[PDB]
Amino acid sequence: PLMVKVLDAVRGSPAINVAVHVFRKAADTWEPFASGKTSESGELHGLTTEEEFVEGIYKVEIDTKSYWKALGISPFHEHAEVVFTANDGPRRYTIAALLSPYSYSTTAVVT
Amino acid sequence: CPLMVKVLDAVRGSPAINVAVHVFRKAADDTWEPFASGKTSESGELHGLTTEEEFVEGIYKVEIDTKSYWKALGISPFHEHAEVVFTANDSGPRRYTIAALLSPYSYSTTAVVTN
Amino acid sequence: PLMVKVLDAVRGSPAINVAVHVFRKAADTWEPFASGKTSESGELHGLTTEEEFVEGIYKVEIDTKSYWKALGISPFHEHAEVVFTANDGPRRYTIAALLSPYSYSTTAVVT
Amino acid sequence: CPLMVKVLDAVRGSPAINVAVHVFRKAADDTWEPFASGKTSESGELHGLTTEEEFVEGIYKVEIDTKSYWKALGISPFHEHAEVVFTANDSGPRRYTIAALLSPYSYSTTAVVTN
Ligand SMILES: NS(=O)(=O)c1cc(Cl)cc(Cl)c1
Repeated sequence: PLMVKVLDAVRGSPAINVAVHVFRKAADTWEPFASGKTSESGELHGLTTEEEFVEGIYKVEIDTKSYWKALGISPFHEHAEVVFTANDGPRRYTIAALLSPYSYSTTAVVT
Repeated sequence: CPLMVKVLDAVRGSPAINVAVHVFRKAADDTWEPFASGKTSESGELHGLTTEEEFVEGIYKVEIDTKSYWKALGISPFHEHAEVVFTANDSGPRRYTIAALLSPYSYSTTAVVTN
Repeated sequence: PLMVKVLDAVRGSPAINVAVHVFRKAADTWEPFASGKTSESGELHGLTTEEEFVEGIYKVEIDTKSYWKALGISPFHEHAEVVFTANDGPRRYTIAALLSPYSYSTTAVVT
Repeated sequence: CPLMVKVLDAVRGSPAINVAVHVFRKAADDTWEPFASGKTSESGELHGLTTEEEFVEGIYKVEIDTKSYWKALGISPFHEHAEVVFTANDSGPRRYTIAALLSPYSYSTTAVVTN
């Protein structure tokens, strides 16, 4: 139900081994929910299941700064954060992020 | 200024007017402290948020209230807000323009950093 | 060897049934090379084969204006045109385009 | 203004200076006629391309020479150029800002259209 895809606009490639953390807003604060690293294809699958991914407000933090640091390029952002309300009925969500050192774009494909 | 925010609407091809913007700075105890806030003008710009003296080195968060913007135009957007988080003035004072381009299910943000 | 993917930033969906034309620069002008329409997944595959897709300068024209017109939204651009030199050795190219009425982004994933 | 072009570099977070820009207008016989050209200033802006009288209704093409820009910085970029093609002044005179954000394998272009 939730997929994250990250691309690198400097090299024209998937952004591989980018750490991604997902959080859910608690009744009070952000509670950790899921995490992983992007694959060779810049994709992270399997973050959650249909049963666990209930309506709520979620945050996806993509660790863009470590990615750029590993390539030797000075970035602007600490990370890219995408915050969205889910399921306002169940859908598949692809959160896609296109990364440059001083700029990022994020889009949601909801199907 | 040292810090300007510019917001554009990619559906209308126009500046995004009356968009709330909240700026926070990370404290010594790792909390986010309110730093400044404002709303974008008829030109999509928000000037005047801070001064060179108050805008010290730190990690800053700029949160643009894109959801209220879309909802007032009748759109239910995907994102709650657009948030940009960055280290400022680490190599000395700079001037920063934070630009965001908004669509209902996408946004882009760019920084222009000058001397 | 060449894939085109198109997304709709207004609806957060694949951009379906978008006409795509591909051209190669001739020794003189743009010569038509391939075309098709994006699928339900916003993808267009099968434009060309490894043997036909030689080094050269190619143009991909995506008919964004008809897409927006079909949805009842007034667009700015006539089309989105991506022009690139290929194979400067053989690679798989994904040309991705994210569409809004007054803005588009295009990226190349070369693998 | 009636026509301005702005170009930013997403690798450096800075305006894209000395970028060649060529503007064409589609003729009655369906050819592209040269209309105006210029290069971006130290602020990434190109002003002065045309006047209200000469900028009639038509289909215009703005071609930004992004490849020469990247190559002068030592980068072999994906795109030959960024080209924006649009109908202008169909509902009366407007002012157009064509903004492009450049990376080596990506670019975005946006239009701000005002009265
Ligand atoms: N960031 S993007 O719109 O260019 C994009 C989105 C998806 Cl889901 C796939 C690809 Cl290959 C590219």
